[PDB]
Amino acid sequence: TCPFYKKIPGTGFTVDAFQYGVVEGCTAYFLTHFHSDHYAGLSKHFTFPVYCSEITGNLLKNKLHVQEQYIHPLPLDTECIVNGVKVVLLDANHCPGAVMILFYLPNGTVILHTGDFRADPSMERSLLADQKVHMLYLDTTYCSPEYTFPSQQEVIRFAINTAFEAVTLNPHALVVCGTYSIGKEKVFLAIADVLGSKVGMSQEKYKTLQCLNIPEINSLITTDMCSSLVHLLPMMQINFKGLQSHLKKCGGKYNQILAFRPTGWTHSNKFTRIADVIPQTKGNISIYGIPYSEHSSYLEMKRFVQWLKPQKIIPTVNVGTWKSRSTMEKYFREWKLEAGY
Ligand code: NI
Repeated sequence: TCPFYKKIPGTGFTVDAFQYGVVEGCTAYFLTHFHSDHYAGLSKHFTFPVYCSEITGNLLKNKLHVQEQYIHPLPLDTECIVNGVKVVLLDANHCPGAVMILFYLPNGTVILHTGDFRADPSMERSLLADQKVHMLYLDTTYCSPEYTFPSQQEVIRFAINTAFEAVTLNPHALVVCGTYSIGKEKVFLAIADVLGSKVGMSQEKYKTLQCLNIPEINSLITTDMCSSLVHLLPMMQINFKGLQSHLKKCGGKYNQILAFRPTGWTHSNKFTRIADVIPQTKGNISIYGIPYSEHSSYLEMKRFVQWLKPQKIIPTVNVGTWKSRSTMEKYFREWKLEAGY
């Protein structure tokens, strides 16, 4: 059964609710982004209207085989009427094709559903600026002050400089980057660009990337692993055993691996600056964990909410325990008392 925080009151709409069977009273199913916890349940046999971004719709059609007649892509930053209700999709600064959804209810209530997002001050000048929001359905993944991490630009600077130094010292070094979903493509594209290489990967991953409307992508990626010195592998293979094994396969072309694991937050964030990050090493293999996040830090979240001044907050993440829920509700009240709304 579909939980309440996936339903939009006063509509026939649900958000990211594909794993509950036919939801009683739902006339349109919205999908915020192509991540498995959110799309769980979609397939070629789905026969209800799905509303999403263009990029999400490419992935539904080519990866899950959903039939074209049930895919309804909407442009961003554009007022659209869906089953008699005005909606707008906004960029969520999450993975490719990820959106927030603004719903303008027939009774005058305005609801923002963030999906998964990384709040940014640029959002304070979107179509959000133009009216009041009553209810906020909020990605609370990192809603606690211990969760700090650097900007995406500082992390990519660290990665490019690390990779370029290593391969200039040793032209026979291979760089490997882990992946298990869409998102974080800047990691591997930036390093390949500094090295003058395409990124090599499996056919299944090349197919996924070809659905993303990234400019000039044919110039940056390839399935010919032999011609590439940046390889993508599944995140589970980024360990000493899996990397030793991969290095065998390259036929003595390479004699060293430098590998990156873009994680979210890890507790090494509480003590160490990005400048100070060191790898784990074993022999001719080094593994860097880099804190590249596509979710808001605690401070980015707080700034967005204090700017928006919603009348009510509904968390969408960490809702399964009473301790989490009580912690989140305490921070929400702090933020409201500090800002005065
Ligand atoms: Ni996500």
